[PDB]
Amino acid sequence: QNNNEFKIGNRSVGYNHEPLIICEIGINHEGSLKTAFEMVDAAYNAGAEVVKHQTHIVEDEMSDEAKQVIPGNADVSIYEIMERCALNEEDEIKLKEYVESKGMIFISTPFSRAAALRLQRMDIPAYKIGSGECNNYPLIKLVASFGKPIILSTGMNSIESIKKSVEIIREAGVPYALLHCTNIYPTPYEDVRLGGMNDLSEAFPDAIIGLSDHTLDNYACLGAVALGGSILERHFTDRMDRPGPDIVCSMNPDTFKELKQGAHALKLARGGKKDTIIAGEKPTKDFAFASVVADKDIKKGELLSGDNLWVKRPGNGDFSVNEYETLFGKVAACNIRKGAQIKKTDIE
Amino acid sequence: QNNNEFKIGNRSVGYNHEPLIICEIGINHEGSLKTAFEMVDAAYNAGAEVVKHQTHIVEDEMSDEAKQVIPGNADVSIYEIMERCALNEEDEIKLKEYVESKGMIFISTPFSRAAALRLQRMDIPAYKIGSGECNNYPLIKLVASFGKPIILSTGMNSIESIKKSVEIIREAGVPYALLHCTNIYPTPYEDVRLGGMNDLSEAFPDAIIGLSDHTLDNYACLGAVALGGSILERHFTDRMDRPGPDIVCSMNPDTFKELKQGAHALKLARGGKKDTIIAGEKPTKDFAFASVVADKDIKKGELLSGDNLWVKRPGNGDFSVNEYETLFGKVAACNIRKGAQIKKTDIE
Ligand SMILES: [Mn+2]
Ligand SMILES: [Mn+2]
Repeated sequence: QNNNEFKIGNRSVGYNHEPLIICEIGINHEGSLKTAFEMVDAAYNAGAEVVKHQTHIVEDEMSDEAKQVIPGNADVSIYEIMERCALNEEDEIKLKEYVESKGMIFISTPFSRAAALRLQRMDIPAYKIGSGECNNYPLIKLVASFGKPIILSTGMNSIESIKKSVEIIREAGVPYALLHCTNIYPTPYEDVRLGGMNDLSEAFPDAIIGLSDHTLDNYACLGAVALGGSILERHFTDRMDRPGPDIVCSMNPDTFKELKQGAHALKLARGGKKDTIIAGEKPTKDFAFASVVADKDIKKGELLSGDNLWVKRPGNGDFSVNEYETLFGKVAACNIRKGAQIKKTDIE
Repeated sequence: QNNNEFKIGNRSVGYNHEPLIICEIGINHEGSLKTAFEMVDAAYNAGAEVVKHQTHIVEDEMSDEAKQVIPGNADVSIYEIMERCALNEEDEIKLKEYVESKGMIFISTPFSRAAALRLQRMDIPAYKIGSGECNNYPLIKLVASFGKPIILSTGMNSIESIKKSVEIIREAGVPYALLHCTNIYPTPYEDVRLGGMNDLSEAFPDAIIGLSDHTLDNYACLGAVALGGSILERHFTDRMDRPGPDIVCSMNPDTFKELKQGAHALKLARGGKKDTIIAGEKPTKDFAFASVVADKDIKKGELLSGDNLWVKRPGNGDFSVNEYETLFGKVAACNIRKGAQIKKTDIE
């Protein structure tokens, strides 16, 4: 598709690089640092390159009205969920060091101004902005002024609303990625609309394109890689029997490994051009292509025609099936045996 | 992508229909009708809709030169392989009835004029033309005059060489499909070039598009579905420990089931548009979007500014984050408490 790219630390991202899978532990640790470490361990052992957290500072993230609104995948207020799962600054700093001590990249999604400022102090290599904040222009202006690349999910937002955020990002001069997304825990296959990735790349040609996903399996993400996706995102848990509203659509070590393997295979198979010559096909072309042969015993002097000529494998004959009709009208320079390949010396 | 379509018997094929998986037993039965039936049974029990055979009449398919050429995946001449695996007319008729007795569709790839005529007598619902015969124009003219839809693989052929075959097909007035393909047993991921499907659809807008595959797994085909493929083809065997040159890249009942499941999921997830409104996202939009709030206690009379205003979740406030800046300059109609959502009655 394109040659756009940028780096998250020492990791290059873009169409011409290996797709990057972001393992979002998010709020899956339910506020326990111990659980968070067990999930970081599972990600590390599964071969993850990036672990993504969610930075929640409830007071700066939402007003009192949030204590009265229930999310689609929960039974209590969003305020109660975030307050229950939120890690204080101290613990989050410990989580970042822990992930890095494992040789992995740590990034986190900020949901507020205070969160963004905390992450800037921690000096993360890139900032993720969720679909909920894709239209929070003032917050995006703040994050872009940090000087690091931005990864923006675009669920729940139209191309036009997104253009305002991208304009702000360009103005700041930092590279960015746009992840197509559908924000429903979980998301049915029918609502995915992988075509959205194309719409985004067409509208924003300088953007790295990817997919953030909330379906129950790897199919959507694998399709995203086939279409040209460079960044894949799925919630991640060490085991499926963990409690939590996001566990339902989370991938686990086993499913992460499958996704990584499939993404690699599709990275290799995607794109390319129809007319490209594949050397490995040579031996097949040599025996599978047809050559012109006598379909009847032809006496010297007789004229060749579509009545006494036909075509058969292999393709080493003097005349290819492509020249079949050009032999019509020619005269046999000698007797031609039925079934024999017509050779140049066979025509006067 | 498009609304092109046609029927293979009572089965509709096209972008707006469920992708069709063709199970190619081909020469996997090694010339044994008993083995062929065991493979047909395995396909049936796995849920296959179509079983594809290969019709070999060695004398009309190749000249004596073929007894001296070895294919890439074999150690003996192509003539010896075909002669060893070929089913006579009697047995092939029995195979067709057997497949149909199982409620499945039977089609077969012809490799010669004699093969095409035999299949016409059997009256198959559609004709498959392999990549080896994609450039065999005289043979294609013969098959097109039969009046049934044609499925043409295009491996080893450039867009220009393919246009000659398509012209012949249109001239005959029958619907057709173009399958991208790479003819190497097996095919590495890197040689797949899924982009070839796009090239084909762009060049031939009236063609149903699909993929014929020879890789070691389902990844290539799943990627093809994500891109818009309507027909998938893989060699098929009842078990992987069967002898034969094509068994290496064949799928088996278990892998067929996985492909069918994935193709279904990707049929649902592919395409669509970014701007489409997903009803299921409503509850998320209501709590995730931000509203304007007082960032400072504002005394009546004071002017609102980016210094004493900010934005926070949820999205039920009188002023959305989109209107943040429009409040700059307004005058507080009364005292505004820090953290409170700015309401219409809050400004004079
Ligand atoms: Mn998510
Ligand atoms: Mn094949």
